[PDB]
Amino acid sequence: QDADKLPHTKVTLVAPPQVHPHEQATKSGPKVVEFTMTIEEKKMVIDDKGTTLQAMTFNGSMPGPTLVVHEGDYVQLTLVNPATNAMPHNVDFHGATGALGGAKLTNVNPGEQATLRFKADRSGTFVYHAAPEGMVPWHVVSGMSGTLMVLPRDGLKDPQGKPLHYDRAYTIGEFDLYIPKGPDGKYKDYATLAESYGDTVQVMRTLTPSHIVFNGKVGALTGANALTAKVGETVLLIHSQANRDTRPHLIGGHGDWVWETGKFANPPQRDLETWFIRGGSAGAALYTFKQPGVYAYLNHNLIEAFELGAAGHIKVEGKWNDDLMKQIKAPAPIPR
Amino acid sequence: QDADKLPHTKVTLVAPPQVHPHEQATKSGPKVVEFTMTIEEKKMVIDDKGTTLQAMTFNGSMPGPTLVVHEGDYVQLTLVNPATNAMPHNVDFHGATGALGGAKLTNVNPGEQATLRFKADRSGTFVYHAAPEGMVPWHVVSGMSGTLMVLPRDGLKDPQGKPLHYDRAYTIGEFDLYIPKGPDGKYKDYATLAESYGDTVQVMRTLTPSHIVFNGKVGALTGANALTAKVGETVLLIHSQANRDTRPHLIGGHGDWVWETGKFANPPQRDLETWFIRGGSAGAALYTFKQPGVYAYLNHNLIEAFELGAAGHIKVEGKWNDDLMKQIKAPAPIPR
Amino acid sequence: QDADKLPHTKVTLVAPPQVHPHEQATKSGPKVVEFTMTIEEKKMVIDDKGTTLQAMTFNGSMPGPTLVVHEGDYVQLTLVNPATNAMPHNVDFHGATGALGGAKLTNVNPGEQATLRFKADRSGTFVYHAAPEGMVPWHVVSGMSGTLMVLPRDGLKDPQGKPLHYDRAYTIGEFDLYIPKGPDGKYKDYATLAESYGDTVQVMRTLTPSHIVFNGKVGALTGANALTAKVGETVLLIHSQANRDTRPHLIGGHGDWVWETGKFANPPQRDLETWFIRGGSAGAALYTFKQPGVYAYLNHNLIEAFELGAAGHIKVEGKWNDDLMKQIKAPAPIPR
Ligand SMILES: [Zn+2]
Ligand SMILES: [Zn+2]
Ligand SMILES: [Zn+2]
Ligand SMILES: [Zn+2]
Ligand SMILES: [Zn+2]
Ligand SMILES: [Zn+2]
Ligand SMILES: [Zn+2]
Ligand SMILES: [Zn+2]
Ligand SMILES: [Zn+2]
Repeated sequence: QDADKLPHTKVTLVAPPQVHPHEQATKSGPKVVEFTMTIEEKKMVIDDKGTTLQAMTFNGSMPGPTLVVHEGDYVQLTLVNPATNAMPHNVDFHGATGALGGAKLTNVNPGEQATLRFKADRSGTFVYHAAPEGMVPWHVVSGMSGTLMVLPRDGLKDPQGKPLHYDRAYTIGEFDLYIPKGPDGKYKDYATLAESYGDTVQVMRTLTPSHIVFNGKVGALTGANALTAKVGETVLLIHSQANRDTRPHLIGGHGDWVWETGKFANPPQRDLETWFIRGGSAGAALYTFKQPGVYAYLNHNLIEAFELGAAGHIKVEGKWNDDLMKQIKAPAPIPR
Repeated sequence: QDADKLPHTKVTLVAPPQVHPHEQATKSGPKVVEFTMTIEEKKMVIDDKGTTLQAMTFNGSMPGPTLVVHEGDYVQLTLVNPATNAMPHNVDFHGATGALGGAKLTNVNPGEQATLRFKADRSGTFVYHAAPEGMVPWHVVSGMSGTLMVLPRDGLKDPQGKPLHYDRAYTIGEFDLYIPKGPDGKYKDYATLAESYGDTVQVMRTLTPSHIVFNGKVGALTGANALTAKVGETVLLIHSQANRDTRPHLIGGHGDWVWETGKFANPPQRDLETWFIRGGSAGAALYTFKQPGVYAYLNHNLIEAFELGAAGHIKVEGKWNDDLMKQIKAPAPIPR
Repeated sequence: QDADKLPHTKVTLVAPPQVHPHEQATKSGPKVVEFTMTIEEKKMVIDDKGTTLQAMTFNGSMPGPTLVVHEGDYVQLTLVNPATNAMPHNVDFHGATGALGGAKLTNVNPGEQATLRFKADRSGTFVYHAAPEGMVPWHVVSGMSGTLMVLPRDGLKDPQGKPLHYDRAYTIGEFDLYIPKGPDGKYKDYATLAESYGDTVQVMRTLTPSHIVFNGKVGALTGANALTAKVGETVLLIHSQANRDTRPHLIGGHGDWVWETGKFANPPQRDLETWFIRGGSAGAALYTFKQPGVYAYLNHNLIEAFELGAAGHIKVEGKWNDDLMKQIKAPAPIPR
């Protein structure tokens, strides 16, 4: 079909880690699916000792919201760069074909907006990210990425073609941050975004992040903001990393079905302990909970997880199953 | 089946790089398979210039021993933390479901033991490692990991379902070490384990290991301690890395059949030159030797292998095959 | 067949990024395919601010040329080390079986040559690299690697066994470089190759490259030296990394069919955004261009690409397709 002859629909985005309401399998034919995002540059507190980032975001969040369409839909995005921002921006969709992912067609200075349409002709989770000429890595590592999910029109399938469902989807964006320090050994705090640029590029070139965070801060997905589920529920965990490799793992769980390269026309792998998201990609895992409790979902470079920030929690309600795991003898003195 | 109604069997563990005797395909029904491991904290010499590590081990070795069961068995582990140790420990099995892999059910202070049972309901090689609250990466990088192998009850299979066998299994645990240096540029030697903690965490956060070793020391699997095989024999090479990515390679060989993500319900890949073990996982490769000689088995970041320690040897007996490789002209002067 | 009873053919190599003329599917039976390469040590300018590398090359280029054979052929290489070089060299073929990949049979001092034959019995892209005893990583990171491609005799196939073709092949070798700096913060320039050794090894052990380049220099595959193609053409992109992981990506394109582990008896994955080449391997991707313009082909650690050098261009001729991507509204003032 010709996109100019198709019906249009408008989607209201939601903030991560939620994903906007959508169908899995659908009876709908292809549509032009309209979205809007507004860029917001802002200073953000990223850890528990007051460190700040001169951040750059789509729609005020790290990651930007997840956009969901079905294969054969057209994505039509209006990208807005308000006059209160300092820098030019654009967007590169890995799900799109041509013009550097759309980056060449979406160059917006502060005070400007643009609208891009592209055919979502390949199923999968795909990164989108800013890519302004001459300062591409800086905008990405400062927060400008998220995920486009293009579902098969018949929903997700296992390697034999059997249907797979999820009850809840969550989106996790992992961000390798490069916060400079001064000669006093303290992280720098900058009054403006432009002031932070040359110091940050120097840290970037060391390839050693100061922090690695989920969803914008150490501990973002913990406490009141933990992910939630129940025994018997199947969750889809979408994981994006626009710049650097990561290795997701659910402590005390598994990836039941995982597309680590994130492309749903390929058969998934089952029973994974840890999977691998290549820098510059998004992947997806399904898991059905069988035990209650508080799980950790983390990057299994455990230094990156526990020392630098790349870890969250999932609080799961339900009945403990002693067939799967039982404490036979609690900790007690060693017999002599 | 209900584990409380099943027969029990006890396994005697052996030290790496060997793997305790086991069946591949079996006619046995499911069992409760009992194991015991005793934690040993100890100072270890890890290189040829006298550098020491304040190490932490399962059963006195790096890696801990490999535990082998079949899918549908229950693993029942007694974990002992003698009063001669300084730190609390526990164990997280990636092969297990619930309670942070069993970590929440196995918290043993010095002087204590505990017994955990879990269903091994997924086939594959899976990491196990210590994970005490608040100091998880330190115990892992100090030596506390090994592998659980859960074999399919019908043995290993290729992508078309044809049977695959091994004649010998070897287990290789690769350890990224973070040994601090003092202001004199020498590696530090500590009188106690606790003394080493804060200096080590600082090195860990740089994400740059001082050493990367197989099986506890530079050169551990060389000389008298080389792996061995013969032409015509098929070996299974189990490779674990609980914290950091690695890329195994057999110089002058291949991975005939490789499960790089380590999960036997997925079809393996064939003819690999180099495979990839995600940090936080164990994988497995089969190879049938066709040429005699001394092979190297290494991490193919060659700096990590040759400069930092991530390399071993395999000495293979048998008849040279000129059909596979022949020296046509030995080194000699260039003609003019 | 017995190689001594087969017909011989001689191939004239070409310089990267081209690949010598070859058939995909062939009616030919197996042959002994003869090649010659001459080692050249030379100082090379690797960036736009005059930094030099004391380099080591096969046939004067980084990477060495790509050698193409079909499965069941024998590769017969004459390796020449002229008396104008300073160091001993050899070659390790990951496509070969035995004698450390051929390294033990090809030890050539300056003034010597040797000839090696091996059976190419496994299909795929395979790294070859120098591996002289005691200085293996130094020769590799200084430039001594390239690719052997062993095509299936029936050409490339998709996961269902349907034929796949390419119209043009390009070879990209990615090199992590370790250029020392002096106490003045400037990169060192050395008068001889041997002078550079101890300083370079120290940088290598930090695991942080100073530069990461395609094909021997920052910008090597840009400007007049950009790759080229047309809409409707299918290209094969061969990517080698002998020492360190990389994550190839085509901006505004995809990997239509990708063998990321590089072994053609395994089914490829489709629709990839970014793929993963393990250090010590070569992989291959097919893409059919659908839009004209200048694409970037890069390592999607964007710091590694844009700050350190791991990026090239592909200039593609043809007709823009608004069905795939259209600018609906060009950048303009935000409405109030
Ligand atoms: Zn319309
Ligand atoms: Zn459900
Ligand atoms: Zn990108
Ligand atoms: Zn019992
Ligand atoms: Zn055998
Ligand atoms: Zn773990
Ligand atoms: Zn002949
Ligand atoms: Zn064509
Ligand atoms: Zn090699």
